[PDB]
Amino acid sequence: MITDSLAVVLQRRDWENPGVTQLNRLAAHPPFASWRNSEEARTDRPSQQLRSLNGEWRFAWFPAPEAVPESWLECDLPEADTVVVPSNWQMHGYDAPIYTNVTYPITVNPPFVPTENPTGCYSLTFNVDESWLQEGQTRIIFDGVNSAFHLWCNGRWVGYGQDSRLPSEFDLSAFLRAGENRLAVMVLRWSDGSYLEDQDMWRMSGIFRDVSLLHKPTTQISDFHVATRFNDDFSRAVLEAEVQMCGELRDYLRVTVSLWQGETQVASGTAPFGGEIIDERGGYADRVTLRLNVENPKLWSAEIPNLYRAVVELHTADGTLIEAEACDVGFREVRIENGLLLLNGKPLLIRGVNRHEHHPLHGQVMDEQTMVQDILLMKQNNFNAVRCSHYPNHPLWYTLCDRYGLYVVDEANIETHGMVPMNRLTDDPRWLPAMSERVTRMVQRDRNHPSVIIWSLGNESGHGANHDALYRWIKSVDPSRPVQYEGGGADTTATDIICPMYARVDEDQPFPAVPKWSIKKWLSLPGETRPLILCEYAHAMGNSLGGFAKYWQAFRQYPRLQGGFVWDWVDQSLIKYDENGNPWSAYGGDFGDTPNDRQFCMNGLVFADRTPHPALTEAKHQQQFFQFRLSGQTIEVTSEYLFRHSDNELLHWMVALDGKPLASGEVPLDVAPQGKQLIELPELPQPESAGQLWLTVRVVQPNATAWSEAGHISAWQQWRLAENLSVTLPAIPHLTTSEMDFCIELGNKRWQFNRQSGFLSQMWIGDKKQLLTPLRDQFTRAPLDNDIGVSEATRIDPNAWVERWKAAGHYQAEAALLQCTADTLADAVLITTAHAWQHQGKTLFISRKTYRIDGSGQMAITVDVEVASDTPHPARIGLNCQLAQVAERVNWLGLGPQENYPDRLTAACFDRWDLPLSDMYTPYVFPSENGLRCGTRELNYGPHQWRGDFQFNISRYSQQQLMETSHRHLLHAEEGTWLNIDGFHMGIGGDDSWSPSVSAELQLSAGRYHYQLVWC
Amino acid sequence: EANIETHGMVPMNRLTDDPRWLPAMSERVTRMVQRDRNHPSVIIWSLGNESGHGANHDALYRWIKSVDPSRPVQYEGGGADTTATDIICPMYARVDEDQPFPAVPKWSIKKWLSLPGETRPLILCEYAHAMGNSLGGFAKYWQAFRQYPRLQGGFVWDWVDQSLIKYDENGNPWSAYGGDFGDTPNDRQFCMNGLVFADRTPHPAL
Amino acid sequence: MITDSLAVVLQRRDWENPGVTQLNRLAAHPPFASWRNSEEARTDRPSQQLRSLNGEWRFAWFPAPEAVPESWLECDLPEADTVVVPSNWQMHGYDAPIYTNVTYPITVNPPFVPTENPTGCYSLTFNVDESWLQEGQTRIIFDGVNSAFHLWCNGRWVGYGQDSRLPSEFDLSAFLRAGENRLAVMVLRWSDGSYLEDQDMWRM
Ligand SMILES: OC(O)[C@H]1NC[C@H](O)[C@@H]1O
Ligand SMILES: OC(O)[C@H]1NC[C@H](O)[C@@H]1O
Ligand SMILES: [Mg+2]
Ligand SMILES: [Mg+2]
Ligand SMILES: [Mg+2]
Ligand SMILES: [Mg+2]
Ligand code: NA
Ligand code: NA
Ligand code: NA
Ligand code: NA
Repeated sequence: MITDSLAVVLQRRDWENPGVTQLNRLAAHPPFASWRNSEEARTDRPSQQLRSLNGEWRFAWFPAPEAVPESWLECDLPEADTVVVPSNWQMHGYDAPIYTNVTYPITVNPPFVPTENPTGCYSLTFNVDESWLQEGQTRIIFDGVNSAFHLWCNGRWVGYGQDSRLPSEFDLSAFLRAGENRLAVMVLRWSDGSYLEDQDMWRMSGIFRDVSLLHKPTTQISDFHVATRFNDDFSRAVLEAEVQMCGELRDYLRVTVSLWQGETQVASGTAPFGGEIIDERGGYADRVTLRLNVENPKLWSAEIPNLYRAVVELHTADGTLIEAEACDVGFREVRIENGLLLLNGKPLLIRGVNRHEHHPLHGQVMDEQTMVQDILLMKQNNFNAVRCSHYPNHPLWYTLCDRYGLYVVDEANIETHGMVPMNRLTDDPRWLPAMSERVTRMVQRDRNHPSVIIWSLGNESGHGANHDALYRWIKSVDPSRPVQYEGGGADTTATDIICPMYARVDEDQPFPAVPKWSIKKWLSLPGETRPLILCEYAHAMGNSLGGFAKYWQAFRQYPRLQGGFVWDWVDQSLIKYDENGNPWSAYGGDFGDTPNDRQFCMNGLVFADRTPHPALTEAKHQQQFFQFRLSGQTIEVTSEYLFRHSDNELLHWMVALDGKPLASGEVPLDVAPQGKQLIELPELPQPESAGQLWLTVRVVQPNATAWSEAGHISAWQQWRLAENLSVTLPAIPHLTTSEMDFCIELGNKRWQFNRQSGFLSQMWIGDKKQLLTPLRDQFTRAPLDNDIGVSEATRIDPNAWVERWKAAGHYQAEAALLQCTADTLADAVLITTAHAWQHQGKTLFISRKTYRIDGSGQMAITVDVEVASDTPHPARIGLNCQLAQVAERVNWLGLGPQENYPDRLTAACFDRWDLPLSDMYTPYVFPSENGLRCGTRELNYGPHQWRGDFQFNISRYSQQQLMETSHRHLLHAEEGTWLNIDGFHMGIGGDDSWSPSVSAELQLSAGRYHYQLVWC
Repeated sequence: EANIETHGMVPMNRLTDDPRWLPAMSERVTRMVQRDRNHPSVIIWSLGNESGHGANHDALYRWIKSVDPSRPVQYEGGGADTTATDIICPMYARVDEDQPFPAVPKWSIKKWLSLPGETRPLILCEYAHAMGNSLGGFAKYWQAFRQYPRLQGGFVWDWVDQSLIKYDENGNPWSAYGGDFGDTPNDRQFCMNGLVFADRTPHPAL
Repeated sequence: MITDSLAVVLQRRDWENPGVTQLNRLAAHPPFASWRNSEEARTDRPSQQLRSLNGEWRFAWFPAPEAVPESWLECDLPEADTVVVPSNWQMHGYDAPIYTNVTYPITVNPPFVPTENPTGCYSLTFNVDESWLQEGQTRIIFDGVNSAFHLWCNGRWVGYGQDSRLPSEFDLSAFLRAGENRLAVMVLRWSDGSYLEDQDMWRM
């Protein structure tokens, strides 16, 4: 009882030693439930031998493990609270969460951690029946503890564990007692395992996954491997099951393995224990391999996730069942052949996304309802694969990916991004034991899951010799799955797939040791033969995903470009509450954590409550499984489905004339995997009116599926048809000139131009003013996250667009009135102006305008702008003003319902759209320029109408307030409505968010620009 | 050669195919390479001896090839031609006669070179077992080594007898083997396989 | 001084655990002598910074590590003999050497070894100058110990090692003192490292 004490157990300091990653922990294995009935195992009913210890626990926080009193090992602390488990303790306010990207949250001095190490003392009092203690084995299973822990059971020390993302199991058979038992668990926030856990995410701690008790017989199944081999046409498979047993070998022991396709038993095999001769000493007495033949098996894929049920029975020769286990089996073959990743003989096209386990309320505690909501949203947006960035997930995630159909990259919990250099640990043999436990225990847990098709060695840890060793371990133990790893340049000997992060389509990025070549160039470098799948691309931080269509054009054209995984799925924001209890989304330094990396945790396609960002519909369009070509009257549909026929798809088509519908119809799709269907439209309506005819098609699923509602739209496309230019041609407004203003009147309408500023300063409809701010040129935007270009908060890039714009005085440029005149035409008043924008005597821009007010009360505005070639190209070229009116609806003829930019508008459609005014603002958590719609020919708001060919955004927030506000909950609506009408608007970039990423064709570099707008 | 031999296990790779023994095994390989990599006389690394073929062998082979590409790695276990070795290095493969065991056949050295796919050199890690009055047929190996270019020799078993000195009742020393110290069970005179006696006096086979 | 005791150090039983092959052992490296003169290094003369501790040591044999009394950590046992180091203790008649080819000399039950585990308690009293302690680092280097051992320096526990054929080195800078120092080394015949050491040879 001296050796069970805290002074003894703590003094060796196992959390500051990479050579001790566990003590008395059991071997890793696939998920067990220990069914004592074969029918409960087959139907996956809940075993009575697996007890969840989740629920109310006692919890006490301590600033260091030395501060834990010795009485906690025997009795509950009076100062302890009662908390729910699983949970992170930072979500209950005991200390703060820390957001840091690359820089470690502790002092870099491995293997040591600080003396101030926050310690969470968990305890649970609970009952075990005597029947669990009279026979068999009782183990406790912690599915995830962050980041290291010692365990006591009834005041006796049991063991120690360190990987936060894999289960730790301990035998409690010698420690339990009939009646009352008490577990005490001491969780440390930091350890030497923390040096391998430097992912770009919130750093939390605690018992954040499930805790369970499992009872097994003394003679028990200890492991089982399922594999499926095929012939060349996939018409016959062999399910090879390898079972291992612990306990005492008797000759009456048998293992039966049955395969079930639903209720039909499809194959079965029985055998005594005894593997085949392995070497000179013989073979495994405690193992048996059962080979089950399967004729014409239904194949598993993400398109059709066909699953079987394998039941493994350990029984006696007289048919007495000892123990049953089971798993869902998916028949599929993953293989790289001739430079191509093949699934069931067909080359994949990976429509993937990276997904952290994140909940804005529960932190890193994952529940089945959140996982199911994520999977449906992903599949509804045409994703077919997920990368577990950057750790083994909750075990239910793989079961859900098996059932719904998503390919999965399973990734070991190793990231050492903060080291200098990045491979300082991974090239060191003294850390090879630690790293090997994080790879080998992941493969042992997850190797039976069909949805897992690729292993990953971790993320952003350079390239060391330990990576090459662990790659060869996985290839030896599990040849059925390729291994990939990005570190050290993404094409090392530790990966089977070239898997770069943020390699661009056409532009090379020649860094010194780790160049990011263009994806197209990288395939043809001499010697290179591997497929290329980006492990991260299209960094979706805020208003992003510009240039996303360029990737998908390249993926379809190049056979060895097999897709990639978008960064990333969900924003990593946390909910805080204001003084009146209103929740608001928080990021980086919002919890007092310093240093931190601010809004860089929020890179998602969806908000933290799983509401979609506008970029997600661009991804759904570019990733869609039907492609269309129009010839004249004939549509050519091509399926990108590799395995399924289009048996739940109906093609709707419509023709409209400037929003006005003219004809439409439906045709059922009937296209094979990778085939084509020709669809002949009827003789189209030839309208007499002027305007552009548009053809829109949409593929609709009439029947619901497991992941989609009835009527789900899965793909669409729009084309221009014939165009009829208008050759139809359409009292006298009075010009009253004073010294300060030009005032024009026409009936109840009046326009006033200020002669000192040169801008339209006011309009009247009757006695009602319409403008609160004048109508003035605008050359700037409230900067996006891609404009700001910061991944680490300590590093500012002078080549970023916001630094160049600020240093060039774009945000402070003052206009000088060069000319302002007025004249009376035969039927109109013409106002001519010219302004020059200057910063310290440098003329940035010149703007020449003419305002032409006719007799019908229309104001035709013509704008010609000159941009200095040595200033950085402006973010926009347009006009802005604050209208006095606040209206409920915005109606307009242009591209798409959602926010779209010139770099990201392929998913939007030309049509007449009508939305509430709050729908015209995208509430990004870090505020910025948002809500733009491009390609617009007409805009209606209140009594006003604008016509031309422009991009607009309209909101209650000025660009100045957007730039000056760090959080969206601090925004307040201004007095009127801010309108930004842009002749031209820069792209938004998004190849990455820490360097300039707008392509040169999306920049405003033409030097001279022209646009025209008609108000009324 | 790393200090790894698990000959007594059943099967021989029960530990070396187990990931829970991969840390132990890795320390025995990596600390040998770190100590000895500057020595010019060391031209080949070995992963140990008579431990079957496990996944840990393939991992530690790839570690050595990454850290020190200047030396080939060999390993005999699991049939002497696995993916854990750069050299076909069998023990007691005969010149012309095959020995077809089940999982680990000892082909004839000449036949082993021409099996389909095989391209590696062949150097016997043990051959010509010199137990007592032995080394019959030694000239047959050396005729084969000179004739076949990919037969690049081998290592005789072995140099010195492993006998220990005991003393009689009058203090006369005598050479002892196996169960001469009360150790039981033991394997008798099988420790004495040398070309020389334990006092380094040569046997006639030398 | 409770945690330096035999009852504390032994009770975790590091020799029956393949996940603990060392504790507080330094990184492996090529052979060092730390010459403070470039000409002595080039001509391979013997460095004054490398001291051989070979010679006469005190030795006591025990049938198991539990049988070691607690007073051995602080003072020499009166029953101890004086033996030369390096040496195998079976060549001094303390127990017998074992010749076995393939069959392990212990019960095959990894990672466990028998409770009857023959233990060799070595100790050495020796002097260090103050100049070694005033600055720099002092390490002890065991070039080979069969098959596993715990180490104490002046009654404080220093570490643990397991590979019998490679050097184990430990930093002794916090443990040494000017004048008289005493190392105590407890060598175990069998451990979980013995499962990887089944060569056809005498087991000593
Ligand atoms: O590998 C990923 O975790 C990192 N790459 C960029 C992304 O923002 C994240 O920090
Ligand atoms: O590998 C060697 O150690 C073994 N092969 C045969 C020889 O007698 C010895 O037992
Ligand atoms: Mg540790
Ligand atoms: Mg990182
Ligand atoms: Mg050990
Ligand atoms: Mg042997
Ligand atoms: Na492709
Ligand atoms: Na990030
Ligand atoms: Na030759
Ligand atoms: Na022998």
